[PDB]
Amino acid sequence: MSPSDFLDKLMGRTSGYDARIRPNFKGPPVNVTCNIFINSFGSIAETTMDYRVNIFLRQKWNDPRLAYSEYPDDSLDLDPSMLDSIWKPDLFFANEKGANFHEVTTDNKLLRIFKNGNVLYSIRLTLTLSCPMDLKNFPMDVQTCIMQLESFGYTMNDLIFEWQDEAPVQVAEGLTLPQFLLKEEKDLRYCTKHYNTGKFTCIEVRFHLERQMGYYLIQMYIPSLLIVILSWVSFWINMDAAPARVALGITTVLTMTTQSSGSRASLPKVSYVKAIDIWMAVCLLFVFSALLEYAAVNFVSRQHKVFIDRAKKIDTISRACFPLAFLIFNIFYWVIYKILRHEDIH
Amino acid sequence: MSPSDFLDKLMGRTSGYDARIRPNFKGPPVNVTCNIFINSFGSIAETTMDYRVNIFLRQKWNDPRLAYSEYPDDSLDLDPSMLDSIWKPDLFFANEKGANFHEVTTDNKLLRIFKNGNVLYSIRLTLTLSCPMDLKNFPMDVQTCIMQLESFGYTMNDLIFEWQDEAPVQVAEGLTLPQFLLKEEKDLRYCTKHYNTGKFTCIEVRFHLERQMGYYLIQMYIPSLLIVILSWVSFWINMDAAPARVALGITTVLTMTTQSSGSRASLPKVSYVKAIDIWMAVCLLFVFSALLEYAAVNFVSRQHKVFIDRAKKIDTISRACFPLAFLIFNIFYWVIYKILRHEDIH
Amino acid sequence: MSPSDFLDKLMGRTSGYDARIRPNFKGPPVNVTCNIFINSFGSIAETTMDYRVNIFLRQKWNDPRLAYSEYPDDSLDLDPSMLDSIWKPDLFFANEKGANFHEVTTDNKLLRIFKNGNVLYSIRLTLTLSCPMDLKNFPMDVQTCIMQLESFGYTMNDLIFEWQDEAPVQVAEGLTLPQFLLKEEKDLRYCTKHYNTGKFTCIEVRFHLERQMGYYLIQMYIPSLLIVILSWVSFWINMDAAPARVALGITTVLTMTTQSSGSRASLPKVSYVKAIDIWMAVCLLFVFSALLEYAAVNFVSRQHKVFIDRAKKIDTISRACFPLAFLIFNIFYWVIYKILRHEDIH
Amino acid sequence: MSPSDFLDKLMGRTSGYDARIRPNFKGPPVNVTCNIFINSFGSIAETTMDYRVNIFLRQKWNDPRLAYSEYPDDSLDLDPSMLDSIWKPDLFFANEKGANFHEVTTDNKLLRIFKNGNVLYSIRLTLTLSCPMDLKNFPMDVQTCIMQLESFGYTMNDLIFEWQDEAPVQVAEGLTLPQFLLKEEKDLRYCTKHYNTGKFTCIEVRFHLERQMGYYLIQMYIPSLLIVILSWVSFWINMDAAPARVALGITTVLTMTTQSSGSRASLPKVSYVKAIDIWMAVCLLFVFSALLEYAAVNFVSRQHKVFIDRAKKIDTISRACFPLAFLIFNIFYWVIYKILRHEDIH
Amino acid sequence: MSPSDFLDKLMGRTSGYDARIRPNFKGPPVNVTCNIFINSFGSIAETTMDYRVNIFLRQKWNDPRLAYSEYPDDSLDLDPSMLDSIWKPDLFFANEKGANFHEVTTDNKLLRIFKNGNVLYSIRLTLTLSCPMDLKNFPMDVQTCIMQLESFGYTMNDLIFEWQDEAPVQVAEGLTLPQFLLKEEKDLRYCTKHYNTGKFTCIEVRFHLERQMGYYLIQMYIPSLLIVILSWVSFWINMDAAPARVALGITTVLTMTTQSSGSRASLPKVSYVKAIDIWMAVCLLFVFSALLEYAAVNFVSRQHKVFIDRAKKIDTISRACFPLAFLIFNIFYWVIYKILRHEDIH
Ligand SMILES: *[C@@H]1O[C@H](CO)[C@@H](O[C@@H]2O[C@H](CO)[C@@H](O)[C@H](O)[C@H]2NC(C)=O)[C@H](O)[C@H]1NC(C)=O
Ligand SMILES: *[C@@H]1O[C@H](CO)[C@@H](O[C@@H]2O[C@H](CO)[C@@H](O)[C@H](O)[C@H]2NC(C)=O)[C@H](O)[C@H]1NC(C)=O
Ligand SMILES: *[C@@H]1O[C@H](CO)[C@@H](O[C@@H]2O[C@H](CO)[C@@H](O)[C@H](O)[C@H]2NC(C)=O)[C@H](O)[C@H]1NC(C)=O
Ligand SMILES: *[C@@H]1O[C@H](CO)[C@@H](O[C@@H]2O[C@H](CO)[C@@H](O)[C@H](O)[C@H]2NC(C)=O)[C@H](O)[C@H]1NC(C)=O
Ligand SMILES: *[C@@H]1O[C@H](CO)[C@@H](O[C@@H]2O[C@H](CO)[C@@H](O)[C@H](O)[C@H]2NC(C)=O)[C@H](O)[C@H]1NC(C)=O
Repeated sequence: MSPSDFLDKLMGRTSGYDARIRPNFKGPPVNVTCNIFINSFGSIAETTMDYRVNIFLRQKWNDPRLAYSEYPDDSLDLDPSMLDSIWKPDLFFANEKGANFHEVTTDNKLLRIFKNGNVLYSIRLTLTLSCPMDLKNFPMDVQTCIMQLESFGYTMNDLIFEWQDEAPVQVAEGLTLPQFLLKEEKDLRYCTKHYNTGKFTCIEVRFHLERQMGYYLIQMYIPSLLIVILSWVSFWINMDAAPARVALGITTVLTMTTQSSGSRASLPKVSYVKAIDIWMAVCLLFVFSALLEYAAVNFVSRQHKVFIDRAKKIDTISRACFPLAFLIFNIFYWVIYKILRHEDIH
Repeated sequence: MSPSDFLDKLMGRTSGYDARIRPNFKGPPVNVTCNIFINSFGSIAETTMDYRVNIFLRQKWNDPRLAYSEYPDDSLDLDPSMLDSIWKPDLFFANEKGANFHEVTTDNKLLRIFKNGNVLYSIRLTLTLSCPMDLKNFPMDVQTCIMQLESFGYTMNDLIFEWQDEAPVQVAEGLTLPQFLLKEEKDLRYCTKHYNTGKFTCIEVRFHLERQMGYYLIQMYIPSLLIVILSWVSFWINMDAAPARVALGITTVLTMTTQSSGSRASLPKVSYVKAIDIWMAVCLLFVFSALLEYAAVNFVSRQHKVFIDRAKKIDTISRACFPLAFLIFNIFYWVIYKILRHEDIH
Repeated sequence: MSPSDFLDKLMGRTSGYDARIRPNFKGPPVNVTCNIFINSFGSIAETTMDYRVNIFLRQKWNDPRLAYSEYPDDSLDLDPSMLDSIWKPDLFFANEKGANFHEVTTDNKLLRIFKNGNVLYSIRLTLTLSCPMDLKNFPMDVQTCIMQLESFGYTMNDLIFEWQDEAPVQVAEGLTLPQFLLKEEKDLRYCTKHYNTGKFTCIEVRFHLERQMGYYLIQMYIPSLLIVILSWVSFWINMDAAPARVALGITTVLTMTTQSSGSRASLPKVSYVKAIDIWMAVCLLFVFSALLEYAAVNFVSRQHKVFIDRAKKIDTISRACFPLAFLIFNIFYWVIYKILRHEDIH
Repeated sequence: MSPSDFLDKLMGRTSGYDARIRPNFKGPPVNVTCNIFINSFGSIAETTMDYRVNIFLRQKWNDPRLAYSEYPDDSLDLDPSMLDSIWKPDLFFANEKGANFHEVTTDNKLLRIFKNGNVLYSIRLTLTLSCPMDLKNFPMDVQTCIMQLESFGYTMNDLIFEWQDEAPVQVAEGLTLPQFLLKEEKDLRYCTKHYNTGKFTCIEVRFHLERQMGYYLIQMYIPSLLIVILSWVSFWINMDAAPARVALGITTVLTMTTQSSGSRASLPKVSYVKAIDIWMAVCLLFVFSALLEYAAVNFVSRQHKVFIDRAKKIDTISRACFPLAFLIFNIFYWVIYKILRHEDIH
Repeated sequence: MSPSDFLDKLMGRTSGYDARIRPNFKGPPVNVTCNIFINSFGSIAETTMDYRVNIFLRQKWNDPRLAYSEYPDDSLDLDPSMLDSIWKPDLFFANEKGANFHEVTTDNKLLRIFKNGNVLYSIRLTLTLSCPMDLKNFPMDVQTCIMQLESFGYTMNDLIFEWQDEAPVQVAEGLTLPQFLLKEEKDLRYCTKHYNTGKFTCIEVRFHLERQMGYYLIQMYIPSLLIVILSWVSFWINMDAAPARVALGITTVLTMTTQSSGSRASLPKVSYVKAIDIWMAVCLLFVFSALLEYAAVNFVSRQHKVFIDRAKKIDTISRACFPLAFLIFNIFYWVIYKILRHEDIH
C-alpha cells in the first residue's frame, strides 16, 4: 500500500480515531519528553525587558491508537498539512510575548509515527520571551533569562512534561552577543503551577548572561580617573597664579561634565541609580572639591606671614589627602561591586 | 459516548442550537463575570501615549441551552477549532489601539461547559492600550493607565459585564519597569456608556504608576546644584583678578549649558514646560546673574576710595544674598512639586 | 421564526437577492450618510508626513430589497460572518497609507436592518493617513490634517456620500498630544473628484493643530538671549584686560555653539530653513560681532592720546548700539512670525 | 438578465473559459497598456537604500473570449471576489522589497469588461522599492529612483508591456518631502530583460530628486566659516599677549570640534567621505594652522631687534595669506561641487 | 487538449499521482540543483547580528511520474494556485530568522514540467539571515555572511542538494551598501549535517564584506592626531607663561574629550574593546601626559640656577621624546591592525 493510504486507514473514519481525545483517555497521564535546540539568541532589550530566540522544539509521546504491525516500514511520516488529524499536546510558552511558525518553502514541521505508537513531533519557531532585568550593578550586572513550557488546558493527571535526559537544551556553536556572554551551564527546573483548577505541568530552563566590561573600562572609568588625576595638579601649581589654578579647576569640572553628558547616549534608560552613576557622581564631587580647596587657599592667603603658611599647609595636606581618599573610595567601590554582590547562587 | 459526539448532539442541527442567538433571548440579560490575569506589563511610551500588556481574559456566563444530565462527566471541553458553534459575548477593549491572539503550538483558548449550562471561556491575548499622560511634573509625575471592557453591539437589557468578587484583576509576581513602579492598589469601576442607541455595559480597571526619581537626582539635579555652588566662589576671589573671575563666570555658564544640552537626549519629547525645565532655567539664571555681578563690581571699582568700598560691599552682600535666594527657590520648588501637587485622590 | 431564519428568508436564494447589485439599480443613486467618532489621535510624524487615528465609521443607507413587514421586531441584526451576503458601499480613504480592522474577541463590526429597509453599518478601524506638513515657521507652525472618504468604483449617478447633519465628526474627551493641540472647530467639505471615467463622490474633514511653544521658549530662545546679553558685558570691562575680554568673547561663541549643537537632536530633520534656524543664526552673528568689536578696539588702542579716545568711543557706542539693534531684530522677528503669517483663513 | 448572471454565462463552465490560458493563446502576444498614479511618495532612507510609494496601477488589454453583443450595457463589472475567474497579466515590480494590497472597507480593486472584450483592471497598492544612493556630494547630491514593471513568467512573444501615450505616470498635487524635491520631468524607458529562458518585457520610470541646501548652509557651512574668521583675529592681537592668543587659538579649535561633533547626529551614516566632510576637515586644518602660526611667532620672538621684526613679519604676512588661501579653497570647493559634477545627463 | 486539462490528466486521480511521495520512492535519492540570484542585499545590523536579502531561488529535479509524450508541447506550466498538487523538496534556510514570499499582483512563483519529467521551480522570497560579527578590529574589520540551504525532513539517501555548475550564485549589478563593500568572490561549500536521525544535505555560500575606512580616517583618526600635535606646542612656549601652558593643556584635554564623546553616537554598541577605542585611549593618554610634563616643569622651576636648567632640559627632552613615542605607537598600531590581522584565509 502507498504509505499515505495506510495513514488514511490508521487515522480513518472507519478506525474512529478522534484527534480531540488524548491517548489513554481514561487511564494514566500522557508523558511528553521535550528537547530544545537554540539556533539563534539575541535582541536582548532593557526597554521592553525581553529577548528573542529561534529554536527547534521536539516533543515525544506514545499514542496506542497509532500502533500498527501489518506495514513493513517501522516509521511513517504525516504530511504537515494533515497535522490537525492527530492529537498533539497543547504546549505554550508561559512567558512568551510573541511567536510565529516558519513557512518559508514547505512548513517547517515534522511528525513521525513509529510501530509501537510513539510519535515524534519537531517544529521550528521564533519566540520573543520576557525577562525582568535588574541593572542596579549595571556595568557589572549578571542577568538570568528563563523559558517556561506549560500545558494550557490539561492538569497533571492528564498531561506531564519532562526534559530529555541526554541533551534537553543545546545551543548552536558560534553565537555571539553584542553586550552579553551566554554561559555554558543551564538549569533544568520544574515550575509546576498550582491554580484553582488544579495542578498544571510546567518545565523551565535558565540561561545566565554576564555583561562584558572592557569597553566601559576603556571609555568611561579610565577617562574619568584621568580627569580626577588632572584636578590634583593644581596642588603643585604656585598659589599666586590664580588664573591658572581657577581656569584649571573649572575646565576640569567642564571636562567631567562633557564626559558624563557624552556617555549619556550609550547607557540604558532606567529611572533608578546604577553603579556607573555612583562612580560618575563621586568623580564629579572630587573635581568640585579640588576647586573649593583653591577657593579656600586663595581667600586665606590674602588677609593684609602666619596667613601665608596656613595657606601653604592647606596645599601640602591636600597633596596627600586627595589621592588617599580617592584610593579608599576605589577600594570600597570595586570591593562592594565585585565581591559583596554575586547573584548566581541559584 | 465519546465526549465529542456528545457535543455534536448538544449543539446539534437536530438540537436547533443557534450560535447567533444569545441565551435567554426573550428574558433577562446575560450576566458575564470577568477576570484579568496580567502576565506582562511594559512598553510605556510617551511618544504614542500607550502601553503594552499581555493578559489572560476569563469570561463566565450561563447558557440554559447547554445544560445536560445524561452524560456522567460534570464538565465538557469544546475544541478551539469549534468555537464558532457556540454563542460568546462580543467583548471589546474600548481604548485598544492594537490586539492579537496567540496561536503558538495550539491556539491559546479554552472553553468548558458545565452540567447546569455554565460556560467558562479563557483566552490569552496581547493588547496595546492608549493612555493620555500629562508630564507637567515630569521627574515627579504620577500616571494612571486604564483598561475598559465593553460590549460592541448589545445594550444593558441584553448583556451586562461584572468583575469577579474574589480576584478580578491579578498581576504576576516579579514584574519590573525601567521607568515606573506599578502600585499594588487597583480601582474597579463602572464606566457605563450612554449613547443614542441605548445603555451599553462597560467595566474598567485603573493602574497607578509612580516614576522613580533616584537617577534624575544623581544625574541632573545635584550636578546643576554643584555648578551653581561653583559660581558663588567668584565672590571670595579678589576683585582685581579679572581674568580669573571672568573666566570662572563664563566657564560656569558653559558648564551649565553642556549639562542642559547633554541631558536633552534622555528626556521625553513634549512641547510644554516640565518641572525639570523650570529647574534648569532657574539654575541658568543663577549662573548668569553671578557673572553680571562681577561685571558691576569691575565697572564700579575703576572710576579714576569711596568707589573701592562700594564695590567691596557688592561682593560682601552677594556672598550672603546668592545662597539665600537659592535656598528660598529650593524650598518653593520642592514644596510645590512634592506637597502642593498630588493627583491620586481618585 | 428565529430572527436568523428570517434573515435567511430575506436574503435568500428564493428571494433572489444579489449582493453585487446596488439598491435602486436602474434609478436614482444611493445616498450614504456617514459619521466619524475618533477614539484616539496621535503619532504625528514629520519624517513620514502622516498621522495615526482610530475611529468608528458609521454608514447609513436604504435598501428596498430588505424591507419586511411580517416579522414583529422592528430591527434585525446581521451576523458579522455573513456580511458578504449584503450589498455595502465601497468606501475607501483616499489619503490612507495603511489600515486594518479589529478582530480582538468578536469582529468589531455591526449591521442593523430596519423595517423600511434602512441599513446601519458601523465598523471600527485604525488608519494611517498622510498629511503634508510645512515647518517653515516651525516653533510657531499650524498644521492641517485632512481625512477623505471616497467611493472606489461608483460615479455620482450611482453613489453619493453625505455627512450627518447633527454630529458627523466627534472626538473622545481627554485626548492629549505630546507636541500639538487639536482645535475644537472642524471643516466639513466636499472634495468631489472629476476623472476621465466620470464624477466620483468624496467628502472630507479638516483638523487644525497648533504647536505649543512653552518648551521652546524656556529651553532655546531664552538661553540664547542670555548668552547674547552675556556677550555685551565685554563693553563694560576695561579695554586693557585683553585675556579677559578675548576669553569672554570666544567662550561666549563656544557657549552659543554648544547651545545650537545640543538643540540639534530634538528638532525635526528637514532640509530647508526654519524660523528657529533664523533665530539661532542671528544670535551667532551677534556674539561673533561682539568679539570683532574688541579686535578693533584692541588694535586701534595700540598705535605707539587721540588713539586712546577713539578706542574708548568704540566701546561707548557699542554699549548702546548692540542692545538697540538686537531689540530691532527681536521686534521684526516676533512680528513677522506671530502677525504677518497666519494660514488658517481656510 | 441580472448583470451578474450574464457574467456567469460569459465566463461559464458551459463557455469553457479557462483563466489559466492567455488571450490569443496560439497567436500574437498580449499587449498590456499601463498607467501609474502616485498618491504618496516618501520615506526615502539611506540606511536601507529604499523609498516608499502608494500608487494606483491600471492595466488594459483585450480578451476576445470576453466579447459579447447580446447584453444592452456596453460595460460589465466583475466582483473583486471573483477575480481569479479571469486571466490577468503576471506583472511584478522588479526592484520591490515589499508590497501589499488595500482591503480597508471593500478590497481596493476594479475590473471592467467592455463590449469588444477590452479589460480595464485598476488596483491600489503600497510599495517599498529599492534605490541605490551615492552620497559622495551629499549636501549637494541628486538621486534617481526607478520603478520597473516586469512579467514574471511570460516571454515577449506572449506578453508585452507598454506605457500609455497620454499620461502613463502622474503624481498627486501637493506632495512634500522633508529632505528632497521631486522634479516634474520623468523618463519612460524600456529595460527589456534578456535571460537564458528568453526575452522578457519590462518598462520603467525614473524620478529625479534634488536635496535642498538651505538648512545645511545656515547651520553647518556658515558657522564653520565664522569660526574660521574668528581664528584670524589672533593676527591683529599684540604678540606679547600670549594667554590671549593661545586661549583664543585653542578655544577656536574646541569650537570647531563641538561644531563637528554636534553636526554628527543629523548626517547620513555612510563609511566613505562626503563633501561636507571635506569642508569640515579643511576648516579644522585652518584653525589648527592659525594656532601653529602663533607658536612660531612666540618662539621666534624670544631669542635673548632682528628677531622682533621677523616675528612681526610673520604676523603681517599671515594677515593677508590666511584669508587668501581660504578664498582660493572656497572657489575650488564650490566650483568642483556645483559645476564640475552634474549627473542628470540621463 | 487545453494545456490545463492535460495537467489534470497527468497529475490526475486516475493517474494516482501522490504529492506526498518523493520521486524514485524506493530507489536512489532525488538530486536537486539550486541557483540563487540576489536582487538586493543590505540592512546589515550589528545590534541584531543579521542582514536582509531578496533572492530568486530556482530548484531543478526530475520526476519520472510526470513524463509525457502524447502532448506536442515540450513544456507545461503549472498554475501557482495548484502547487500543492505536486511534490516539491522541503528546502529551508538553516540560519533564517524571518522569511516571506511575494504575492504583489500574481504570486511570484513558477513551475515548469518538461517532456522527460524534469521540473523547474523558481520562487521569489525575502530573507533575514543571521550572521555573527566580530568587531574587535572595527574600523578595519572584514565580515563573512553565509546562507545555508538544508532539507528539513529527508536524509541524504532520499534528497541531495547541489549547486549549479555554471552560475549558482549571481548578484544584480549596481548594488551599494552604506558601510560595507561586497566582494566579487564567493565560496560554494558543503555543510552536511550529521544528526542522530542520519545524514542531512546542506549547501552554503559565503559572502565577504570589507568596511570602508575613508570616513573614519577623515573624521576620527586625523582630528585626534591634530589634537595630539596641538598638545606638543606647549613645549615651545616659554615656561614662565603658566596661564598659557596650563590653559592650553587642559583645553587640549577637553577637546580630546568632546571629540571622543561626539564620536560616541555613530559607533556600534558593543561591550568589548575595539581598535578605535584603543586609538582614542592612547591619544587621551598623550594629551594627559603633556599636561603632567608642564606640572613637573612648573614645580621644579620654582625652588627658591641649577633648578632653572633642569626644568629647561625637561622641555627640550619632551620636544623630541613626545613625537618619537607617538610615531612608534602609530607604527605598531597600523602594522598590527593592517598586516598582523587578516582573517580571509578561508
Ligand atoms: C507517565 O509517567 C508516570 C510516572 O512515571 C506513570 O505513572 C506511574 O505508572 C506506574 C505504572 O507502572 C505506577 O506504578 C506508578 O505508581 C505511577 N506513578 C504515578 C506518580 O502516578 C504513568 O503511568 C505514565 N503514563 C503512561 C501512559 O505510561
Ligand atoms: C442578571 O443579573 C440581573 C441583576 O442581578 C438579574 O436581574 C434581576 O433578576 C431578578 C430575578 O429574581 C429580579 O428580581 C430583579 O428585579 C432583576 N434586577 C434587575 C435590575 O433587572 C437578571 O435576572 C440576571 N440574568 C439572568 C439570566 O439570570
Ligand atoms: C438621493 O438624493 C438625491 C438628492 O437629494 C435624490 O435626487 C433627487 O430626487 C428627487 C426625487 O423626489 C428629485 O426631485 C430631484 O430632482 C433629485 N435631485 C437630483 C440632484 O438628482 C435621489 O432621489 C436620492 N436617492 C434615493 C434612492 O432616494
Ligand atoms: C500586439 O502588438 C504587436 C506590435 O504592435 C502586434 O504585432 C504586430 O501585428 C501586426 C498585425 O497587423 C503585424 O503586421 C506586425 O508585423 C506585428 N509586429 C510584431 C513586431 O510582431 C501584435 O499583433 C499585437 N497583439 C495583438 C493580440 O493584437
Ligand atoms: C543522484 O545522484 C547520485 C550521485 O551522482 C546518484 O547515485 C549514483 O548512481 C549511479 C547510477 O548509475 C551509481 O553508479 C553510483 O554508484 C551512485 N552513487 C552514489 C554515491 O550513490 C543517484 O543515482 C542520482 N539519483 C537519481 C534519481 O538519478
